[PDB]
Amino acid sequence: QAGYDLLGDGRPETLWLGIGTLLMLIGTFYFLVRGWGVTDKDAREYYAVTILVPGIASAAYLSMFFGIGLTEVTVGGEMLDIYYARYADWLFTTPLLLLDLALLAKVDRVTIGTLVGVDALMIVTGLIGALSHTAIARYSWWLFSTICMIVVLYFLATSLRSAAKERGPEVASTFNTLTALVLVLWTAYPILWIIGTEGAGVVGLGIETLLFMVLDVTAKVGFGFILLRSRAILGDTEAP
Ligand SMILES: *C/C=C(C)/C=C/C=C(C)/C=C/C1=C(C)CCCC1(C)C
Ligand SMILES: CCCCCCCCCCCCCCCC
Ligand SMILES: CCCCCCCCCCCCCCCC
Ligand SMILES: CCCCCCCCC
Ligand SMILES: CCCCCCCCC
Ligand SMILES: CCCCCCCCC
Ligand SMILES: CCCCCCCCC
Ligand SMILES: [Ca+2]
Ligand SMILES: [Cl-]
Ligand SMILES: [Cl-]
Ligand SMILES: [Cl-]
Ligand code: NA
Repeated sequence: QAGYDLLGDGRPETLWLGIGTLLMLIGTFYFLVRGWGVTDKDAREYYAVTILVPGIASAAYLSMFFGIGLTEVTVGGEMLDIYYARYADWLFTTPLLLLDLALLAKVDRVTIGTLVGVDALMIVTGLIGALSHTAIARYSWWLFSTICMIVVLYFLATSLRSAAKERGPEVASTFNTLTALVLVLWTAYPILWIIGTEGAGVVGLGIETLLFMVLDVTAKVGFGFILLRSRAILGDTEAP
């Protein structure tokens, strides 16, 4: 695969996992240090949620770097690598990101339950797809997971956006900037999966790991940077 076998264990993709580790740790430490001077009760909740997003990803990237949680899946005459930590990362961090958006929009706990329940189903079915042993199952679960993603994004774009609007310009501008980011970045994930090693196999694991790493850093550290610099996080929140 495209990269460089840093640890001398036959995995050129560790180059990208190492860089990803470093960027996630630096982002975590930046937000943490910026958080220590924050007193407002709402801002503290946003910081707490948001620090954990690159924080948990840091742990997942480090695990992947060292080869912890790596195994192979047999698909006919081919053995696909799967890093379990990647899915565990997304299972925890995607609800956290949605929770940030739901706090901005100030929506009810039933709406949040729906959003995060569909998000969890998306990640689980993606994992089932990655572990499946025939191409028909892989594409099927991928499609299922993708329809779940559209439902999440549809809710962000319609119901949560409408709610944020009622909260005035500071909140609605921040909500709309972040939602613009999410709609684009999150859609990139199923596209990479299907053209990469898990699907059609056009790109190999090296390029795939690199691109997931860029997406992950943008979706976590980039998102965090946009949110935490906004005056909107000082406004009232109601936790679920
Ligand atoms: C911290 C990283 C973020 C924001 C991760 C997002 C991940 C996804 C939107 C993943 C989506 C997938 C599908 C919709 C289908 C194939 C399986 C996944 C999990 C790659
Ligand atoms: C012989 C060693 C080869 C090393 C190749 C280094 C190329 C530069 C890597 C930069 C990766 C993109 C970072 C993306 C930032 C989010
Ligand atoms: C205003 C000072 C900025 C310092 C931020 C430090 C964080 C370093 C992590 C780099 C990751 C870049 C992600 C951005 C992608 C759009
Ligand atoms: C042989 C050592 C190569 C190390 C690659 C680091 C790339 C810079 C981020
Ligand atoms: C003080 C909080 C550190 C950042 C969260 C790390 C999470 C460990 C898995
Ligand atoms: C949660 C990060 C994992 C660190 C374990 C390192 C062990 C080296 C083989
Ligand atoms: C596939 C993304 C769902 C959003 C559709 C509505 C467009 C509003 C920006
Ligand atoms: Ca406040
Ligand atoms: Cl403050
Ligand atoms: Cl306060
Ligand atoms: Cl490759
Ligand atoms: Na290596």
